[PDB]
Amino acid sequence: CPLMVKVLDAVRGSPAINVAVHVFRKAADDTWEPFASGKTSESGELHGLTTEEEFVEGIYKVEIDTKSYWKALGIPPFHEHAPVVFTANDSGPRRYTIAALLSPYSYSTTAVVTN
Amino acid sequence: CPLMVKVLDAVRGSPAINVAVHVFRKAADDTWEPFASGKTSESGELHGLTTEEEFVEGIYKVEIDTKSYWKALGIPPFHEHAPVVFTANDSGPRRYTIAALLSPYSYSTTAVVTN
Amino acid sequence: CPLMVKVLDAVRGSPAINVAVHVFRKAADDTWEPFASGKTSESGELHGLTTEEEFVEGIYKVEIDTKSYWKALGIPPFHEHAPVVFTANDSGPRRYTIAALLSPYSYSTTAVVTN
Amino acid sequence: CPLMVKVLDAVRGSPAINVAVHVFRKAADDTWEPFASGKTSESGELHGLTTEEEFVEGIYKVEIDTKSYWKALGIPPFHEHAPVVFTANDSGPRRYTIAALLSPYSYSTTAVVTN
Ligand code: NA
Ligand code: NA
Ligand code: NA
Ligand code: NA
Repeated sequence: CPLMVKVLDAVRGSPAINVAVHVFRKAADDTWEPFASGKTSESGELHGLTTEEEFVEGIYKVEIDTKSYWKALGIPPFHEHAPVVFTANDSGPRRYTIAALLSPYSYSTTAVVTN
Repeated sequence: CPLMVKVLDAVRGSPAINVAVHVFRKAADDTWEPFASGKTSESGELHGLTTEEEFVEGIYKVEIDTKSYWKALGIPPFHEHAPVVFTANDSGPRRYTIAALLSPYSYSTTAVVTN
Repeated sequence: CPLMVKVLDAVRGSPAINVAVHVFRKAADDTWEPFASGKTSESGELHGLTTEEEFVEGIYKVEIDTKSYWKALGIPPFHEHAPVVFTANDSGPRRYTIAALLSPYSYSTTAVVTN
Repeated sequence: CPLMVKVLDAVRGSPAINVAVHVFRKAADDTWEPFASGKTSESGELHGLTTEEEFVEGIYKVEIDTKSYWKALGIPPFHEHAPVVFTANDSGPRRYTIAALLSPYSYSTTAVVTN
């Protein structure tokens, strides 16, 4: 599991469940190409997006579909989604967790990179 | 104005208006002594808490009364208040802005310190 | 001034000065079209991006160039930039402040929308 | 495990390891009484603070010793610590996670309350 996503809801104080997440990788023509996707579980986590073999160095975008999450709860949202864009760099063994904390008009994201 | 407080609401995307703020300073007997207090304005800001003369070196606690704010909006919040504790003026006077962003089950705070 | 951007630095406790910001608007062909850009001032603020006349309804992306900011401080950051994507002026004109707080491996963003 | 604490470091992009955490419970005389304490593990988590039997309804303060954490890394910090104050309410089965994300001049905290 070299790439995991964890999402929390700051309004309800809970994991953000059933949040769609789309991962893209920047192609040679400078466009974003679909790479992996899924929905967060009951724990707010999304595991199994990719494998060590497929997840090569490159520029990636992890897009968290925050607007659809808030709409499913009936809460007015501001953002369309929360894109998290970064370079994956092989610097010894690494696992990347993209964590996000969501509110209707605000969010935070952190990368947790461990060996 | 050596100490300012600014509060935003992450649910409504607005300044957090009429938020009570109590400032304490740690006394020689290690207890918290009342220092200054006030309420945020229509802009979510609280100016004029203290003066350069009164704001001496010390350990301060800026307590943002988040529970009363959320209850006045009819939303039950998780926290009792948001205390922000720091040492001030240790290397001479500085201007401190304590900013906070609120949600019912979460908050963030940052300090902007200028010379 | 219907669109303002404010950026703070969470490591130094200061405004994030000279941060490049690029604003795009989604065109009819679903591509991102350049709309406005600028750099934050000594206060960490970017004013005068657009006018009430030019800032029509649409989907906008406010891309904060966090990587160049951290690299100019000699700190390698995790993200390429911090894109903030939202629909604007859907229920008539509003004043939007996009605020962001930066750390090398994390950032937070909030929107303050006023009428 | 009815009360857990999880702490992340936004500068290094890692779990915040070996962070001291002190939990207090408000006594009848309105003072804070020590209740439980520990240090976050290699995963940034602190498990086993209390038991279902001891963790009754009441007002609690979870104080994260952020200044000692940053000092151990040699990074200049602003806050003395990050106190998180809340009422524990029995409203069916509940587990409380106090999560925090730390930067030298800023932090965020969220409560994740699950059944
Ligand atoms: Na994976
Ligand atoms: Na003042
Ligand atoms: Na403008
Ligand atoms: Na426990």
